[PDB]
Amino acid sequence: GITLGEVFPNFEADSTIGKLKFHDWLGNSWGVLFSHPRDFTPVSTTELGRVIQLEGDFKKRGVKLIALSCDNVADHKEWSEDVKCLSGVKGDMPYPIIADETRELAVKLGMVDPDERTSTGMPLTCRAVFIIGPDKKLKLSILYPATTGRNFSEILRVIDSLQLTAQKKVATPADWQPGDRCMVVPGVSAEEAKTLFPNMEVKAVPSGKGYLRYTPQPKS
Amino acid sequence: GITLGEVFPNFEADSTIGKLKFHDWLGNSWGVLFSHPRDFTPVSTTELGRVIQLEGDFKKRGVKLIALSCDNVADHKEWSEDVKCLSGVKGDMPYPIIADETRELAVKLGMVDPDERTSTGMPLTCRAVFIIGPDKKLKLSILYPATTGRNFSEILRVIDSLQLTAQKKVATPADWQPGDRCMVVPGVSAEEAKTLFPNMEVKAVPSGKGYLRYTPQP
Repeated sequence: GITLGEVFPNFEADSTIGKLKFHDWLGNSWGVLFSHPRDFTPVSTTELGRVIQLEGDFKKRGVKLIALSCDNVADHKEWSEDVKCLSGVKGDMPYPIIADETRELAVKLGMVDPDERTSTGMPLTCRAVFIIGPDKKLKLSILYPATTGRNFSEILRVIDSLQLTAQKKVATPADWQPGDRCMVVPGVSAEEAKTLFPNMEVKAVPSGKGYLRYTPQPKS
Repeated sequence: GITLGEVFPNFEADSTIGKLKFHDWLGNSWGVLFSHPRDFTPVSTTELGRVIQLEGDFKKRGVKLIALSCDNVADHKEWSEDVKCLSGVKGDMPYPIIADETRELAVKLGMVDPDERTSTGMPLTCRAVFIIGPDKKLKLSILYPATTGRNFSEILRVIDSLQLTAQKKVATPADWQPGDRCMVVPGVSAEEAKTLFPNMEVKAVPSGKGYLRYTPQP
């Protein structure tokens, strides 16, 4: 498995765009690696089709996308035509799909599905998502099972939070949406906040402590 | 770390309700164990306050809630009054808070924060969520960092998916909400589907295969 802040493995894999080396492919960019259990299955088709629908939202944010299952590249290419169809978007696939036929990555990344195996007994991946920073470190992960399709709007929401809080001394509260007020992080002194967050609100709480500090979302 | 379908550790820990052994505390119930980096911090307050606001939503689904940080129980109790205040909901805390001061749970569960440490240099937890079935197995997890508050509506959404898909031969598509059409799992034969899913629709795809099969939610 991979924990937050670890350097993502600089793996070599085959894909729909040929062989790649992950750190080279990603470069100095934010990235999202996401897996699915099997090509030619229904939820998986809805998910990759949704990602096509959202490709511009990821592109606007400088976020490179890459898919993964344990199927082979020929199956990815054929199935990709079904994905395009369901997406309702015409044009070439906007992201590569990695072929993890040896299950090396499924195991390394702690992403084996609990229930779904091939008829021949081979493991398969779950519906994992890994958000990787330009420093190649894991910033956020989810592990959803085969039964449960993902919410890619939540993935966009957390990307917005991660990119903002990388740059500014804020953290995003429960259910934050871009443009909503943020919290000033505990490490910022009152003296520093005078300049940095001149409209900051310190909300009084029963403990009498001074940590509950809101500010408008900074420009970033 | 813990992978999906692993039996969750039957840990012994202190908490705001006293000593607990996790499997015994959970019993024959769905559960949601969720962590936060530190008591008396703002995002964390908003999150734990939001879970109080949602406690009725979790209860109606038969889901027990339990929180966790590496702080002590005295701090948990004191800070809980701030959480209650923020929540706008009067009354006793509706879930316990575990004290993981040894960091054994932080490390075992793969939930150490990448950035936040104590001033004394010690690890802290991130904003993890673990959804555990009645069989004590891990069904779904998320690992969010300290910087990024969670969406507990999404947690409710996936509970609904997990609970439905445990009982019926369906899987929930991208962005599914309760009431939306589901997908018939590949394993179900056309013949079985005549009975089980009489209003199933098969959508034609370029590959010509028959797997894109929708059904109203059972």
